[PDB]
Amino acid sequence: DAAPIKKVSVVIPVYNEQESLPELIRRTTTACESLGKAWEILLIDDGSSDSSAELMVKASQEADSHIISILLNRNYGQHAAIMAGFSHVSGDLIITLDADLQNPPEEIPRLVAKADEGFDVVGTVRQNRQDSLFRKSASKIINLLIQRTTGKAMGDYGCMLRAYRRPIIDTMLRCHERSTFIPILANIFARRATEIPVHHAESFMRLINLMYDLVTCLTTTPLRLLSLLGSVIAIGGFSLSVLLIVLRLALGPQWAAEGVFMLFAVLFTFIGAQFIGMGLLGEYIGRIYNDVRARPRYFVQQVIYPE
Amino acid sequence: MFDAAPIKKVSVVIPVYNEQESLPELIRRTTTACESLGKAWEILLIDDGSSDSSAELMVKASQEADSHIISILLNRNYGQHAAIMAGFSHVSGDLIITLDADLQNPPEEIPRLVAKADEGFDVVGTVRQNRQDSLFRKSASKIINLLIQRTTGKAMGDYGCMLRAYRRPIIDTMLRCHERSTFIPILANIFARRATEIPVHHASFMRLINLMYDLVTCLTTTPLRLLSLLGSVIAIGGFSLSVLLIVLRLALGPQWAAEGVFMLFAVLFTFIGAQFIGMGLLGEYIGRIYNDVRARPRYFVQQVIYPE
Amino acid sequence: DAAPIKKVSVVIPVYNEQESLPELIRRTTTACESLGKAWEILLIDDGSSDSSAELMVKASQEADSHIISILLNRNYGQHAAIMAGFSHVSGDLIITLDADLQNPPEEIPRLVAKADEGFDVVGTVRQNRQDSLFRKSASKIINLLIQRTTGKAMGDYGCMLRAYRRPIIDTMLRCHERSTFIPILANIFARRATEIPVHHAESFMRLINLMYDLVTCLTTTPLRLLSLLGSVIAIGGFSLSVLLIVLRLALGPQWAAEGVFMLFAVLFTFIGAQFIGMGLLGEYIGRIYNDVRARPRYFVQQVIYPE
Amino acid sequence: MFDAAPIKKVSVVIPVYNEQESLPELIRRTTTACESLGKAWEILLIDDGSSDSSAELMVKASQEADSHIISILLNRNYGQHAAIMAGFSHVSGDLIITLDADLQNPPEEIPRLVAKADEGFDVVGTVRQNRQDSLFRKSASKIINLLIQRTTGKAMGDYGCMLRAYRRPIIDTMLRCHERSTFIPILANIFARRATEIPVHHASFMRLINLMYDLVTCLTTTPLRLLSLLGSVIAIGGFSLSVLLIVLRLALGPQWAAEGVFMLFAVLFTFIGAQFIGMGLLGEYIGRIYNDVRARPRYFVQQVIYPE
Repeated sequence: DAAPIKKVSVVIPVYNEQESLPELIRRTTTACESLGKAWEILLIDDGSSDSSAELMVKASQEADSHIISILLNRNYGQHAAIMAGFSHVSGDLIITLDADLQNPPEEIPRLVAKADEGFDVVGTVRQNRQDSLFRKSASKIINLLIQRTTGKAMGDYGCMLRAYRRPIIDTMLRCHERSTFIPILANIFARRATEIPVHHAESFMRLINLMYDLVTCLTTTPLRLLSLLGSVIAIGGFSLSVLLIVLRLALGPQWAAEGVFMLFAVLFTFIGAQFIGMGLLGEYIGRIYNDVRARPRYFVQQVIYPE
Repeated sequence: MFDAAPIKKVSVVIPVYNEQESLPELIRRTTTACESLGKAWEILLIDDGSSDSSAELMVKASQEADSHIISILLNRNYGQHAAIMAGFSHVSGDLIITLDADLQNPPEEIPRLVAKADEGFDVVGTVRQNRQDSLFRKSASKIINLLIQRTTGKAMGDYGCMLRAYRRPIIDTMLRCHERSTFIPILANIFARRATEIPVHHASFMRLINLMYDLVTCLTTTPLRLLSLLGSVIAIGGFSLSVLLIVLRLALGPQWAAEGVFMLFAVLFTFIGAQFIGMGLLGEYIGRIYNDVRARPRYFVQQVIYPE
Repeated sequence: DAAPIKKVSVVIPVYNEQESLPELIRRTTTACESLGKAWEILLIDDGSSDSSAELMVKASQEADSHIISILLNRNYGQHAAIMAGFSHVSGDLIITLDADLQNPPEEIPRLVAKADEGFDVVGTVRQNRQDSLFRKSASKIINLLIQRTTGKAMGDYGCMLRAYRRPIIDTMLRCHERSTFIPILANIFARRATEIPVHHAESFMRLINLMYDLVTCLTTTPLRLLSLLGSVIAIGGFSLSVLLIVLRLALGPQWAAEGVFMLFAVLFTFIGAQFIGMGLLGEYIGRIYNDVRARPRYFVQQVIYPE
Repeated sequence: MFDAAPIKKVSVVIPVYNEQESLPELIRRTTTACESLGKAWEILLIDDGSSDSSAELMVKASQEADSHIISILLNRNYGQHAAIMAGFSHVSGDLIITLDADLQNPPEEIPRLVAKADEGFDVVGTVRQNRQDSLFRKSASKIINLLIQRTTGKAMGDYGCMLRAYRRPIIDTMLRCHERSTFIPILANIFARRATEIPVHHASFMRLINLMYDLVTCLTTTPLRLLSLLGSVIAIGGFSLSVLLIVLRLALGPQWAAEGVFMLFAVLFTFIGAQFIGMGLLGEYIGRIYNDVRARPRYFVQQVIYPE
């Protein structure tokens, strides 16, 4: 059971897209007109160096237009532009769309219908996605990680053609997390989420940076793993210490030498102590990071009090 | 302080996760025990996003005529702690009993807790007897008991079983704590005036390390303090020895093996001590931050008397 | 310029003082009556095991009495009892007093007069304090640390006979800091603070714990010192590494040996790297700790706009 | 984006701390420069808890007939940054100029900044020419310039002098940042659209380390990331070498010196790598916490156009 959707706000972050902006505006206008609802398109200029801002202003200033141009003084990123657009939306359902026509605007009605069934978040999965197998492995491993963390299974993450209900946008704006990935945050705050299949027209350090960013946004489990591996390495260090100095010194004084072995067996327990301390610091940092975000402890779905 | 309020209603909180195999037997036994109590009772079954037909059984049990069962369905799995907290958020009785859903703790022990809660105890835990296990696990349980005794003061031995009784003020105070992934019995013992235990008869190493890491955050906010002391002596000797071998002895003190090797030893130990002191300072500041962010309530006011 | 003081609330944390409550209540009642203002005494029972709670209740239930008894279900500490009392005060000026008659209640009027001059906080310094010289060393070093940190010079800290204005109490209750020492917090939030001299009737691990607690509450300077000393130790480690293996290897191969010197000069640079990393973590932790507390950046005392 | 607003009022912010020796000359020179500007002007003198008679001089200057001086007195010392922020909280002009109170930067350079701010620059910094110092200090200044160029993008060379010009929107955005003990020019460059510098002619190693530690928090939130990579290689080799010396070679591979010594060597670098990776993970989580707690504004909206 969900409130009926009366207005759709399309948020499009624009950055140096002067050659695609007219076609995007025309296609998005046609798609939104083919809805039978109040609609508006929020174009956000992320400090474009080209004539994108002039085209946005001309589109906004046209006769009987539904386009809102939000100009940022400089470049801030897709996330900051999308949140700036979220801060100015007025519709019941907010659709995030690519500005480079990778995701066709004609898929917009299909999302809206799916949002009418009572889904807070309606993601899209791109069919027949052709790319390197390494990115495919990354896609499946991040899918499994998000499924185990947030519960709601999310497939394609690079496609930001998504639908959110207004309460989800309001919660995300009022949330204590700032740099977190918006689809992940929506899945975290979603009551009911789903996905639909869509058809898409078209380094290595960046991939590792994205992996670290997503793992840190989702869970603190890696901190617990660090603590556990630190405990294990510390136990190994104490075992090597007792084995090397205490036993082999009693067995062979000359064999275990005078210089190198014994006091560095003593060194090995100090590295174990350092690992245990770092694990305790990690535990406390994880608790702090969980508490500051103040994500909901649970969502009750239905309570069935008897007669 | 002013004695204890009489117990009029008992709320049983049972977190359920994929327990369709034993759910009917659990419901029947818990209903029989609560009917034998002789007070108003209710059973809060919480579905923690079960994949099986547990939710359907809970709905059928709640919808049955003249039933005292409340079904709380969660959209997905959040864990036993989150399900128990969700159940706490919906209780209405004076005494709240947490019970296992896998029939490890027999529901027929419920009256014995309630009678103990009638003596004026805020928390009534259970300790399992005839528990056969490794002596190592028993030693671990005993040392955890001793640590919690030293920390919270209240006498509370066994934490393996979650069959426990809390008074409504303790539950209300715990609900005001927005800590995520805490340990419920420790939090109860923090705000409890008089806690006790009763004996019950029930039917790896990485786990112990995980439990120790979980409990250490709940018990104290600054373990690394001790490490700083352990660092300081390693620094002081690491300095006191170092100069003593050269600053006193240049040409008279090459000694039998090597003075340079023992300088490597001493300066390395001094660096180890400095590293320990740094970790202690980091821990101090992190503990302060954690205590401020946790925002746990500082006290529980029992009664305020205003003059006429 | 300050608002006039019309009501005085005395907050007295009580813990196992059943032999002191009658005399303390009588003397505090006489002192508060000798004021010509509305007064009230908040006695807080910190889970006393003796008959203290019964005496507090009898005092509160007497004819035309001004005593409020706040009973805590168990022991929580002097700080928690004082904050519980602060949560229930109603007067303009709040006076914290010892329950064991160490600070005579007859000093209460002298504080109130000093609070009438327009001071937010009026502390007391104990004269002719006879004790071990080591406590004197601790007293002066903590005085200098508090003076350099909070600006307002504060002497005796063990004497909690203090006066606070109601806005200071409200700010302390609404503050984000929880376990901080109350006189230090009052000096931090005070606009104008002062001290008056008073006459008082009468291990080692605890002292170092209190030193660590006060240093951590006041400043993050020790974190910067840790970073600086870590940088210095790291530079020393790199210097020792280059000196011991790189140079002495080329000078004497047999003299500098094979096992113990070379590889472990290589160890020394990793020790320095660990120190630098720990210092950088400390810098970020200090920034977090400063930002979460959200202490005021400045207090403007007077603005003198021209004609 | 839509060109730049005209400049109608200039506010000069001067943090004062025990500067009674040069305060009258500074006031006279700044008044002359601002009168020569040809716009509405005001001088905000901020007394940062001076122990000398600086406050009395500022009060006399503010109380003088037909004076454009605003005296803001602070009860105690809070630092130059807090005094400058307090001055920012009271400005009313379109362009805000921060100026040294010790006459290191001549006030006669004020018009040259304003004219540059008339070309449409949000931030107009100053770089000092004919600056004679150690080549080491010059290299430090240049590498800091390069790091800030790579981080914030805006071209901003010299940060030693605080003689700078900011547009009112930049000051307003900076006031919405509740960060404590940040670096003001870096924060301005973060929100600035077009920043520039002009040349001016002005009249230890622990310091450099302190400045680097101060700037590293403002520039990035996760330096330790790189250390984690440096750890990972030390781990992988620390593993790859270790087994290769024994798991391949038991009796054929004692080798010339010692296989056990090289085992201690290899497992030691394995532990060092693990420690680096742990410090990297701690840094990642601490950086996330710091970024969330800082709550810096994510963007500055320049104009919103609504359709008719």
